[PDB]
Amino acid sequence: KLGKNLLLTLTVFGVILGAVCGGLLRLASPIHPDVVMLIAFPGDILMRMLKMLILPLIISSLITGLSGLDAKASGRLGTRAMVYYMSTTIIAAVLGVILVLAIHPGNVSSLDAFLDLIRNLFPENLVQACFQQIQTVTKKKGLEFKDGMNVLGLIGFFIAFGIAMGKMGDQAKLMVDFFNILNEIVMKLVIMIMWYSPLGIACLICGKIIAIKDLEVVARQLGMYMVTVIIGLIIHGGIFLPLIYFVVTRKNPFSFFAGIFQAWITALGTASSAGTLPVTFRCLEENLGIDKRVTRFVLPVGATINMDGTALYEAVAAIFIAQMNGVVLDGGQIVTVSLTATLASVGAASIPSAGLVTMLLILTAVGLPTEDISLLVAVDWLLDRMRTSVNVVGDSFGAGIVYHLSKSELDTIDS
Amino acid sequence: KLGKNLLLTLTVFGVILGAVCGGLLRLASPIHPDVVMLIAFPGDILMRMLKMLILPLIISSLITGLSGLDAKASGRLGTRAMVYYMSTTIIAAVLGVILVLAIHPGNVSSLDAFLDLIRNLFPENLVQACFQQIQTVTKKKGLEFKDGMNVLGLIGFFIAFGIAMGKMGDQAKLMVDFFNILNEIVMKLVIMIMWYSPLGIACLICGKIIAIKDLEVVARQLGMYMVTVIIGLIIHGGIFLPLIYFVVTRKNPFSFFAGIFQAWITALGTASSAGTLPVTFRCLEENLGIDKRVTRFVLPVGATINMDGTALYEAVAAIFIAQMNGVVLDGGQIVTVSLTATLASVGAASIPSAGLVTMLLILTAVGLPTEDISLLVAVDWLLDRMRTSVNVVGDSFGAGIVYHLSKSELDTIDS
Amino acid sequence: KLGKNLLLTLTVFGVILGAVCGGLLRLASPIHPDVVMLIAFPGDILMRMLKMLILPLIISSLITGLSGLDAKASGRLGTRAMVYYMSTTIIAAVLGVILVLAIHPGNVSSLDAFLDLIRNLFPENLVQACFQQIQTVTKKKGLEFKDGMNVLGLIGFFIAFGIAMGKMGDQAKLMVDFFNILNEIVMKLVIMIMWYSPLGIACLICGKIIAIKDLEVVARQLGMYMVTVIIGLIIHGGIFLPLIYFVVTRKNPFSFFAGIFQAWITALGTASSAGTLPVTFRCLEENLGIDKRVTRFVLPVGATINMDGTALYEAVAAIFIAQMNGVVLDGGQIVTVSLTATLASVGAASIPSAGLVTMLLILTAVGLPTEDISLLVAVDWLLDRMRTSVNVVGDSFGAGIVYHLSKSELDTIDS
Ligand SMILES: CCCCCCCCCCCCCCCCCC(=O)OC[C@H](COP(=O)(O)O)OC(=O)CCCCCCCCCCCCCCCCC
Ligand SMILES: CCCCCCCCCCCCCCCCCC(=O)OC[C@H](COP(=O)(O)O)OC(=O)CCCCCCCCCCCCCCCCC
Ligand SMILES: CCCCCCCCCCCCCCCCCC(=O)OC[C@H](COP(=O)(O)O)OC(=O)CCCCCCCCCCCCCCCCC
Ligand SMILES: COc1ccc2[nH]c(=O)c([C@H](c3nnnn3CCc3ccccc3)N3CCN(C4CCCCC4)CC3)cc2c1
Ligand SMILES: COc1ccc2[nH]c(=O)c([C@H](c3nnnn3CCc3ccccc3)N3CCN(C4CCCCC4)CC3)cc2c1
Ligand SMILES: COc1ccc2[nH]c(=O)c([C@H](c3nnnn3CCc3ccccc3)N3CCN(C4CCCCC4)CC3)cc2c1
Ligand SMILES: CC(C)CCC[C@@H](C)[C@H]1CC[C@H]2[C@@H]3CC=C4C[C@@H](O)CC[C@]4(C)[C@H]3CC[C@]12C
Ligand SMILES: CC(C)CCC[C@@H](C)[C@H]1CC[C@H]2[C@@H]3CC=C4C[C@@H](O)CC[C@]4(C)[C@H]3CC[C@]12C
Ligand SMILES: CC(C)CCC[C@@H](C)[C@H]1CC[C@H]2[C@@H]3CC=C4C[C@@H](O)CC[C@]4(C)[C@H]3CC[C@]12C
Repeated sequence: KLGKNLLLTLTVFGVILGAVCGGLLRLASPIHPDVVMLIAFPGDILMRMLKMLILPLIISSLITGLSGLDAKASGRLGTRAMVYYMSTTIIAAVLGVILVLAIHPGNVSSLDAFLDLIRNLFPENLVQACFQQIQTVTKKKGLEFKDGMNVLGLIGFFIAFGIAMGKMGDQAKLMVDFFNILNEIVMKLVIMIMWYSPLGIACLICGKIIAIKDLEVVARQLGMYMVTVIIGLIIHGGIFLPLIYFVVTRKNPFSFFAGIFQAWITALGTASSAGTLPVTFRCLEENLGIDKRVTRFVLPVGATINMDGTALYEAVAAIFIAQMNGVVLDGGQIVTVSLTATLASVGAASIPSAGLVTMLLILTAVGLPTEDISLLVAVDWLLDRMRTSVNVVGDSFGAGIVYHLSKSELDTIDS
Repeated sequence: KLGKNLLLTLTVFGVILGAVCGGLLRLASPIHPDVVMLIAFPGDILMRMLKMLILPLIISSLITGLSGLDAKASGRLGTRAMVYYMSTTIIAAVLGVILVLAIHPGNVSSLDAFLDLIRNLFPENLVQACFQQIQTVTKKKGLEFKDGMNVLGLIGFFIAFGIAMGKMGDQAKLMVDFFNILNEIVMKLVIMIMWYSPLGIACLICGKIIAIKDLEVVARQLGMYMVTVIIGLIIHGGIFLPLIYFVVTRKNPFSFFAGIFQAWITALGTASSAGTLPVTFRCLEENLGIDKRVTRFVLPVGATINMDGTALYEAVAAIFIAQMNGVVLDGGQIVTVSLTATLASVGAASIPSAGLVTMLLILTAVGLPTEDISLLVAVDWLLDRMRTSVNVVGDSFGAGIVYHLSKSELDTIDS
Repeated sequence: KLGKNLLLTLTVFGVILGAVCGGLLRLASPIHPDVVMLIAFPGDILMRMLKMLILPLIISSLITGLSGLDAKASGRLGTRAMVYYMSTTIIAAVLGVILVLAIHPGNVSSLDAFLDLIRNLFPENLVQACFQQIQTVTKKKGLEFKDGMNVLGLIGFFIAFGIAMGKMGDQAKLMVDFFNILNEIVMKLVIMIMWYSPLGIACLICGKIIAIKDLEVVARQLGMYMVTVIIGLIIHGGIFLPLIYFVVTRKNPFSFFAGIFQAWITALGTASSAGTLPVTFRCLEENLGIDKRVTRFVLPVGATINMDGTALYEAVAAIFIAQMNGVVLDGGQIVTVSLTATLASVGAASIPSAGLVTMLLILTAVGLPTEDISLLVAVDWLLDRMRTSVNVVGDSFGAGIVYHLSKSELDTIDS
């Protein structure tokens, strides 16, 4: 383990170097602010270089993922799996938003805000939604343009685009190959910047540690943040999933919880939703007698497009950062956070600590200071390893639920 | 006819429901204006959702239509048909603009305005012409940017694009198939919104009926509007087409008018330029002895890209709406209306009442309030059925004129 | 030569007509300024019509040129030729900028300007870099948006795009053919406007001659400009290339200079880097005994993507025009001029006087008045014919240098 996972070693060296350089330069002096910005400048280069690559990334991944990979699944298993997967993620995101508003760390009318949301959902002109959002000002009222991206309009129009390409069928094969080429090129350009990343994260940690003005209250609210995400994760993966199992299936949930309770240990141990599939296959198809005809369809897709924990942690860590810089949020933006939590949970998957890459979608959707993500990155070496456990549990309970809903269908397709 | 044409029944129910809800709520009270906007809100959603789909619609239809469908017609019949078709539409649009300025319902220098037009025709930067127009302000003068789309610059550049793709030939077959795929996808997404449409048109009729402040003067100017479009249609389809026949052909026009005078009845009866082709083929190739070698080329394309009536009605109903809200127009915009009347007549064709879809190109070109189109939609159940008659007559007279211009060419290609 | 090169004859007639019309109308009267703008208006139409075609031209030429034409050259000859070609052009551009700042014709902090440059190099949102640049204003400081294109961000991102398409290999053949089609279409649309060009250049010469307010001081600084570019060309093609030859090769440079000294005469005579290849092949492969295995790779590509003279003349004629209208330039823009001199030298090649087409990239990168290029176009009939000589010499010295660096490689690939 000395030379393997070279990027992990480099990020550890970067965080350690940035922490000790902060510990030197904070005890150095009251610093001139422009040399502080000059020191934090590689972090700003990393943030601007990564926000460069969410416009072709959304556009390419939405049309590669939707049309071309929904192509003729099982007629009932596909829609049941998709209903469960877009149900539990939305429920987890609403639970995360409710918890981070209730605990409250980090210490126009509402009807016009929700009309503002519905107006921003359907964009007027397309190129005037790649960089400008419509908002409502006072005097009567009028509607003008604030800066910042409009993520909801693009995701709405391109979801309608991908679905309308799926129903054309075999005629459109000069387009899905084009967008697969575009997605592969954009992903290689993301790999380049993620190889550059640790020198950016070191300077950003230094820039957020030197100019922080207090070394205690930030640690207090960070501990409060970790308390919030732990309590949200345990209330979801303890109450909300076995209740959904018990309402529909009318079976005892702990008897299902036994085999996943032995798989859950290595799920915590390896922190990957992709690493635990050879374990959970031997767990699920043997310890509970689940049919082979449904697990090969509902588990490997469930390890990718269904991660409740990376919705909970993401939608809590957005409104934490909003409640650090004083920017209170209204109902025209809480729905944006709770929807792009769903639309940013399904993207970045199958890897340890992928919540610190797909956060940059939400941190530009709601219109927030993007350059404060480093106060997350020091406290995620303990947080991801239990988040992946709920990512595993949310796939296993769906593998139970779809199988109990379609046992009759499997038996009538037998004979 | 009870269940057939389901969208027509739903639009009738929507207009009737919106009219009776206006007749209730106007006699209800002086209404608070924000609940009036809340009631009219689905109409605003329909308008913004339809202005979402004119940027890929123009871009896709211009390059699907030009390069790929001009591919090797007859060498003389094609250019003669195109000269006649882009002649009579421009003449009809100028006649409509002149009539609606003369009757005048709805009760910077000019040289700098025309320089402003020529500057907006050739756009400086392409992405700064999808959402911003260049205008000239006072103090010396200077040139700055007003908001609103620039339709003329995009239509100019993409017409040059489609023509420059037509002259490349067989090399570019990885592009025209791409844009055919894009056009089919955008047309299916238009079909979705036109299925949503009647619930939008009902709420927009309610929002324009409640806040109208007078129930008599608007009906007076609407009757004046119907008078203007009827007088323009009769002066065009009575004088201007037989004069063009009589100058070139030196033949009596009523003898040509006999067979189209019996086809004209079912042309008024069915209100479609596509429904009258099996009638007008039996009329034209038999009652006048027109050659089969030219009618199969000049009639079915003439039923699509040559509709003088949907230029006249369109270019009158734009400057009516401009003269309702007081916005007087100058020569930097009258040319925009009279040119996009031509470039919006050739697009939306072969259907009853297609002038209430392609109006939204002109209503965003000239920079007008788009949300007042519903005062057209109550008075078009009587206006379209005679407009399609002139659409038929404008194809039949061209079928006569091109045949008389190329009778010698047909006889010398015989032997 | 009476009817051949018809565009050259038309440009000569246009320049002569514009000069004599200036010589009449300057001795006519103090002119009203708006009819002066009306006379100069076709030149403004030509400038806006040509700035229309640098956004698809950069995007198409960068991905046609990079991926698809670097495909498996020689493993060492390719990188040695590319190192020499991107070395001498950058050295020539820095020498040109230094000379035009030193002679000085035409009579925020710097650290924040260079941070502004690094911020504009990596663009935040892509569509907000096709028309808007980020700049830093005072009060603390803040960062806002000035108008004007951002050329460096697009060239950076699309260079990374073309390189990341080159490493994918055979999978992406539905993209490079698409962008070859786009490049051919955009080049035909450039051919159309270059056929329109002389009527534009005549009116622009009239508009810059009538409103010039002095007939002597402009000629004095134009003579100073010609002095600057001649002195820069002679110091480069006399000192800097034989020094680079003599440091590495340790051979006498005049013995190499003999055969190119007889080729140099017809290089001055025909003013084309494409016309002198049959001469320089017989010169180089015979008079110096250079191997056939390297000249067929390093000469015909060197006649296209390596022109030091069209970097020197270009990067001097940009900062001349900046120093005519008083607009002094700082270090946030001098790097932009000296980099887009390199990235605009490699594009427009193999033709007499191609520096008056690719100038319009730099004249919109630095944010300058584009409509003053005509004071170049009267004094380039004497300047291009010696510029092409240095274009030839810069290829011949590289053909010597790469051959001496790889003589051992050629001998070990022999046996
Ligand atoms: C640094 C920047 C980071 C930004 C992160 C962006 C990541 C992507 C965010 C966008 C999310 C969507 C991308 C596409 C899905 C992931 C890509 C993928 O590989 O999928 C694998 C997966 C196929 O798996 P594979 O075969 O293993 O590739 O794709 C799917 O089958 C599911 C795709 C779902 C698409 C998202 C749906 C969200 C909206 C839910 C509503 C659905 C329509 C409702 C209609 C109205 C009611 C009738
Ligand atoms: C809700 C939004 C509604 C917006 C409505 C937009 C509808 C399209 C508006 C844009 C109009 C152009 C679209 C393309 C034509 C219609 C599409 C089509 O199906 O065509 C069928 C037709 C082929 O018929 P088919 O074979 O039955 O499909 O296409 C044509 O052959 C004619 C295309 C004409 C294109 C418009 C020309 C207008 C400019 C006239 C000047 C011509 C060049 C002059 C050069 C300078 C002088 C030398
Ligand atoms: C009116 C508007 C005028 C505007 C003028 C724009 C003209 C193009 C300007 C953009 C210049 C780039 C265009 C592409 C090259 C010319 C096109 C062409 O035909 O090439 C022929 C040539 C192939 O020749 P052929 O086979 O005869 O076509 O292409 C090449 O092989 C060289 C292409 C070089 C591309 C430019 C490189 C400049 C950046 C240098 C850094 C390189 C990466 C460093 C990586 C970091 C360090 C590891
Ligand atoms: C769909 O949109 C998104 C959004 C955010 C994203 N974040 C990411 O990390 C990645 C990821 C990556 N990117 N950078 N490094 N890795 C891995 C580390 C590594 C790279 C090279 C050598 C050794 C280790 N790739 C690169 C390669 N992976 C491999 C997949 C199996 C397990 C790890 C290796 C996956 C995909 C994709 C991604 C896609
Ligand atoms: C080129 O750019 C444009 C601009 C404006 C446009 N307006 C439109 O109406 C349409 C039209 C449509 N769209 N929505 N409904 N229809 C028909 C009603 C219907 C639909 C489904 C079931 C029963 C009835 N389509 C849909 C299908 N048509 C069919 C064509 C033969 C006659 C009617 C049916 C034509 C094309 C295209 C169009 C294209
Ligand atoms: C890569 O980006 C760029 C940037 C700036 C550019 N400037 C240009 O001049 C051209 C050039 C052109 N364009 N217009 N005229 N020519 C030639 C004059 C001519 C045309 C027709 C008949 C007789 C003479 N073409 C057109 C055709 N050439 C031919 C090539 C061999 C020598 C001359 C003829 C070259 C390419 C391309 C170009 C590409
Ligand atoms: C928010 C910005 C700074 C991105 C976060 C930067 C760092 C911390 C992120 C970006 C990409 C991530 C890496 C992506 C891939 C792997 C391979 C896996 O086997 C171990 C984790 C590891 C090594 C991740 C560790 C954390 C990581 C290096
Ligand atoms: C003004 C805006 C809202 C667009 C107009 C909305 C409604 C009235 C328009 C849009 C599309 C139109 C329909 C398009 C297609 C058909 C099929 C035809 O056989 C009967 C008419 C009918 C059913 C049209 C009726 C009017 C229509 C429904
Ligand atoms: C600043 C704008 C107007 C560009 C300059 C306009 C004129 C002077 C430019 C544009 C294109 C140029 C031409 C491009 C091609 C050729 C063919 C070559 O065998 C002789 C030179 C000649 C004829 C060039 C002469 C100068 C030229 C005509």
